[PDB]
Amino acid sequence: YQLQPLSLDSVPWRRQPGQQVLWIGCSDSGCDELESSGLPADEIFAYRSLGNMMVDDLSCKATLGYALDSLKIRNIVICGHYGCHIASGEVNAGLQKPWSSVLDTLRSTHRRTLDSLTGTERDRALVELNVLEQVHSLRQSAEAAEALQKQQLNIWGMVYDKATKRGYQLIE
Amino acid sequence: YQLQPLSLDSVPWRRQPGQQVLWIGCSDSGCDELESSGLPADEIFAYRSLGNMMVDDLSCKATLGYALDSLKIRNIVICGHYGCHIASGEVNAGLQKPWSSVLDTLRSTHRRTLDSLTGTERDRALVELNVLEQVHSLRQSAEAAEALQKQQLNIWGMVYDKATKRGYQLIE
Ligand SMILES: [Zn+2]
Ligand SMILES: [Zn+2]
Repeated sequence: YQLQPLSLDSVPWRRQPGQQVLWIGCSDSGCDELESSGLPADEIFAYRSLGNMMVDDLSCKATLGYALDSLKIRNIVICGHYGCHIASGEVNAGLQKPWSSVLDTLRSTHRRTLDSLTGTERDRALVELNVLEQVHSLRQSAEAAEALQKQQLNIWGMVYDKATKRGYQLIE
Repeated sequence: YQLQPLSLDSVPWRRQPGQQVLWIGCSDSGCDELESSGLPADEIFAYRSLGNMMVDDLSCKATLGYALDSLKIRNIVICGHYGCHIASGEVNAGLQKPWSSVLDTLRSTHRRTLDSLTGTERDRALVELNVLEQVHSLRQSAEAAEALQKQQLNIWGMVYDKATKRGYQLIE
């Protein structure tokens, strides 16, 4: 995959004004990330969760369903953020399954990549890898797969950098 | 309950700086509400969900658990917002259980209060009643109940008014 800086006036999830976007962000990020969204507040329907993840739970299924069925949303953005405390390091005792399982799988699946980086760069790669895995897994849901096959849904990944105050799209 | 305007310089969930607060807000609200929180961004750990509800699922349990166990959070705020589409009299077909069941139960449990009220007033009451019920329910979570018994947790309710850019605490 590659990282492309967003231009706020041409974002892939706002090819036209006045539509709502489901924005999946992290609980230890904050409102600064939406300043990099290219979206006005009235176009943001935000689900803010542990590690900007969607897992196999009632909350994630009902939120996606409301967005697709009630709001007729055609764009989802999964926004990770550098410096995340959840998508970081090797372990966190207070983080339950399946959130902890998803991170453990990224750490094992990408052990070669992660081992070639040190500390801070390693956490940054985990944030990017989590965004890519969340986007891929959300496309593989029965409800998203049907919508994608009709060309009525796009799912996008980006990472917000609080140091540059910029978002970066994951192209891959 | 009664409604009390917030004083930004003396909020119940910030009797001291530099602690994190778990902020439970609604997906169809937005970042404007945190301008009325009395909290700087660095002190906000935000779960943003359908109807600012916590339902009995893995996401509620894990989010609360992480906040109590990993972040050692001593304050929770449930923030409703006037104009909410979810906590309203409009019953949308695409809202799943148990969110739809919580609202059904509010409408029946508070039928006396609600039945004397026209649309706009009824919807503002339903926003306030949802916040109160969410605060009451969350104190009966086993993890919250243990912390309250040690005087190591407070759960607070408020409602944000986008029109006036003001918050109101629910005083029980
Ligand atoms: Zn995070
Ligand atoms: Zn709402």
